[PDB]
Amino acid sequence: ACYSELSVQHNLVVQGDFALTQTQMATYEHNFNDSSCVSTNTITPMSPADIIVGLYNDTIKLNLHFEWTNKNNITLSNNQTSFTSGYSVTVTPAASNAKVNVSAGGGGSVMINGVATLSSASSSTRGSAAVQFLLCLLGGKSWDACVNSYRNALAQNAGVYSFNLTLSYNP
Ligand SMILES: [Mg+2]
Repeated sequence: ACYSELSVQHNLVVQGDFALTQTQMATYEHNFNDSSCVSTNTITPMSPADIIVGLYNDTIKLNLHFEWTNKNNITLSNNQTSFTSGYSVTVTPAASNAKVNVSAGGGGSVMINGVATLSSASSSTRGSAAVQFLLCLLGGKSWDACVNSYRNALAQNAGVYSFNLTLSYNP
């Protein structure tokens, strides 16, 4: 079993000429150490969802697409506590008509919690949390509201390891 709720924060700076290129990719890694992990544990990379980010009074809408660098489960041997994970994110323009999941208000930067999450929990805990999360998004709720419930469900009796992303775009 593992039990800790761990997170890392990364920054994504959108290029000043994104209006031309209209695509950008970033890649992040992080080594987590959960000192509570005992026995053998399987850490599952949770399938991510695209995020629609709204900037400057939601006049600039961006689509963030996330892909795990290693899509395989992480296997921790007996009392092994540390593991490396990461993901790549691709930034593209969202349709003019897209619903914003995360809004910067009047500014050009947003903090996005839980863009990518791994869990040590069972398939039952993971699937319930993941499904409620996606239904929450489909029901039109904000990313932060949904992700907080999602991380909270995963963190109850298991380890949850989250990537947070700050996105900024200042052309
Ligand atoms: Mg730590």
